Amino acid sequence: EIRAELENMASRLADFRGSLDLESKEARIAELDEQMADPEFWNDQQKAQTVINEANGLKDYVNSYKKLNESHEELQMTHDLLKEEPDTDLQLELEKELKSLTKEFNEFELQLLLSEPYDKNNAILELHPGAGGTESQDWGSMLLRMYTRWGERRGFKVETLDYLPGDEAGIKSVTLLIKGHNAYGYLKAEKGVHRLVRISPFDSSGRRHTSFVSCEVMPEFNDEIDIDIRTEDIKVDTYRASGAGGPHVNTTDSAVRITHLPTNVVVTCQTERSQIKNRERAMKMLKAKLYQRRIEEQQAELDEIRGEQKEIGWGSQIRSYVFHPYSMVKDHRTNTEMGNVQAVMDGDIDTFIDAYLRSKLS
RNA sequence: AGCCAGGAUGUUGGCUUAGAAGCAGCCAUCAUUUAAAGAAAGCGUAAUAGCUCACUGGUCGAGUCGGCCUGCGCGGAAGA
RNA sequence: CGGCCGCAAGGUUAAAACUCAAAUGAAUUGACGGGGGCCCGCACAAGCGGUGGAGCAUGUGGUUUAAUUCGAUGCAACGCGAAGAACCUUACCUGGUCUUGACAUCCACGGAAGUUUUCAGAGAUGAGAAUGUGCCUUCGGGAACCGUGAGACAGGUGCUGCAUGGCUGUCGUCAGCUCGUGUUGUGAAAUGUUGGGUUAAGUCCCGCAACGAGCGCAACCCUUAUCCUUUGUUGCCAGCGGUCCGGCCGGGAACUCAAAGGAGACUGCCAGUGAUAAACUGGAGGAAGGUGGGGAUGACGUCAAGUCAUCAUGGCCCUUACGACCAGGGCUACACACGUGCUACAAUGGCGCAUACAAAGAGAAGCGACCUCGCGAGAGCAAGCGGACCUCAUAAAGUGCGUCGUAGUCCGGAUUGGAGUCUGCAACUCGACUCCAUGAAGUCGGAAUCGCUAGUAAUCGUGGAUCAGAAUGCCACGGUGAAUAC
RNA sequence: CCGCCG
RNA sequence: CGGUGAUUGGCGCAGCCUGGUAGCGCACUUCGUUCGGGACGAAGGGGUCGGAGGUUCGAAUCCUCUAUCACCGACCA
Repeated sequence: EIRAELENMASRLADFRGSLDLESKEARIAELDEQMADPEFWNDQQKAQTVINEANGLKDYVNSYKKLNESHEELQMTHDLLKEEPDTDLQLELEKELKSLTKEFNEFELQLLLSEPYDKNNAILELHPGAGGTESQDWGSMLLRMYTRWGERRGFKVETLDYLPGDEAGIKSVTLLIKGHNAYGYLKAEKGVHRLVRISPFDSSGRRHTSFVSCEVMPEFNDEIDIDIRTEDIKVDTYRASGAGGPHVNTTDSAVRITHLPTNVVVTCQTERSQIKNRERAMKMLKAKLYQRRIEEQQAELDEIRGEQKEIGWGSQIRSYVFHPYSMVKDHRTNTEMGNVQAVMDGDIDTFIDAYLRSKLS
């Protein structure tokens, strides 16, 4: 009730003892605080202004881990005294002490694991059954079940934007929307195909069926926050339009060209018998491509997201779910494994996500 | 108004920091000597450092310096 | 593509790269056909009663959970393993504990073992405190266990039934499946096994490049239906005597019955049909007539079907833990879906009173008369019985009378409150039964679907296994008892 | 009469 | 720009015009059929009518603007 939280914090701190590699960090701090005593490195500011920032950025972790370790040990000795001298007055305060320590610890994890930009977003996850018939469809439905059982246990909202069933069994496609606070910061660990080795119940011979379901998971934006541009120079021009068959070429100028300093957007409106409505409709066709290029840059960023690490041969294959011969779930980037596959398929991929972020943080 | 001095205390404190010291900040934002001095108003320093300012004494030899109401002017004020 | 020809459609002549390791022909065996012939099976038809609607019981899927252990999961999983989960079982979860260990063998050491009582603890455990200290004798010394230490090991309901054995389902109790020798074909193969009849049957007869054989079919086995011989109890009472009229007692061995041993039924006989055949139809007789009824009996194989969780087992893997011990919980959760059942919706019925007729089985920490007490479940005292003797044990539908008079009603009996009984350390999660009270849905069930050919379906009760307690399931038993098959 | 697929 | 006519289930359309009274087909859900899938049956759910404000006891419906959508005209010099 108290000592189990200490015994689990002692395992959760070695996660960051390995995932930070603290001896390298204190060696870096030691080789900075020996050389920054001489004033020649802080003479010209253009190196020391980044050197003090890097020194503080490593100093943050090499104080925070030792602070969490000392606040672990001073409660460990206190609980050993409570299991040694039975102070029920100290056992009243130790529960609030453990509550405050867990409130600090999971907050610290949320600091250092999630420095990436699109971690606050809602992870639009998407499953494709890879290749084949009704076993790779069933594996897509099993992965759907595991991800919804993780999202609702996490308290997130699974919206299921798109869906497509399988013909006999399984699914053929699904596109979810996982409304959550740190949704993409957790579901970064799901990019890549999943491998399922089992015996197909849709078989008859009992062949071991190995199956591959691809999972592409993006962060969503739904931003749609763009109104005007006017803080730059909207270089406009009024000129006689390119036309015949009227009094425009004889008398007056109606056409409106608009030129922008952002990305050189130039728009012409020339065919409405009055210059003023050409300005108004040229403003409409200003926004009618400013929003379009906004979608182009959103799509161009997200295409880099969906093409970050899609070149490694077998390293794109993570998460082997062995069912039939020996029943183990293994991750092929972090090298961790859980032998109870049913608790994994019921949605306890939390360890496989924390090991992923703890590996990619180092 | 000038000119000459002084313009100092426990004192660098609890933090953002290898250190934030009267002036990148948020609190404490005061007790001493006096004729007076803000754990300081400004420049300046990575910060300290320097430099002035408030304020206070000496020469000086009398009117000064701001705010309101008004009269008349000034700039704003470039075309074939 | 180029040439020639053509009004055109196009014809004729005619490549290459690339690509694959085959494409193709004829024949053989199977399988398949919305090809053909013949034949069959509750297959359809002819009927009867259901399931799907309702409420509950049980199992499964999902969902939930700390865990809802594991397995089967078209037919051929889903009242299945489980012939019975409160603890145990239990394999699962949470917490507390142990490590050569709960269970084995070996080594060394100390003590007989054993019995009683207290403290702490949820208990496992640890601390104790007394009694005891048997038979050997090399009587330092052993058989017996206890306790400790060390390690070979032990342990695993951990994995793989797609490494296996054994056991099982299945097509299917369907009538097939093969072989030896011979002959035929270059060969795969074929023939036998096909054909005419016939049969429940590759059953039999006849023919025939086949001749034979084997596993199957049939019979041999159990049971049931009739009779006879023996024996006559704790079973029976036909004839006599008494009877308190109860086979109750003398008696009897008749009969029912009990069991052992035989007989009987084989198309045997008759007639007709049919190849002078097998057989088929009909009749006599007989208790039974055409394998009399029912069972057991499961061919070569099929499904890499099921089970490594009954056991055994090759190989992996854990080994101060995936092993071991305990307490509590869970296996019984509940937006929902399915399977299999029980109870109903009533008048061919409900209730009240009276009254008749069974079979089969179980029983010694067991079945438990009588009598008393209790409305009752039951309780007390307590016979008899290791059982043709005693007990379970009242069969109920049935019949006679009365009443209800078609209403959600004297139908239904779920759900819930209160009071209890018993089992077991213990009935909260979660037992069964009783009493009082309550009185839900339900008024005959959509598409769809199941079983059954005669003592069958339908309905009615009884008993057993498992089991301290805990069947609406399973396995057996008798009562009444059909409709229909053109 | 209608009877597609694996 | 105005003129003119529409926004009803997840989709395509009704209903509006006449003030009370939202349905059709597909699709979805469950059950059935099937070795399974489709097809086919049998049950069942489905929207508070673009938004806002008035008329009235009452508005999806009658007006009023605001948004969106499509058609028509935007002329002569």
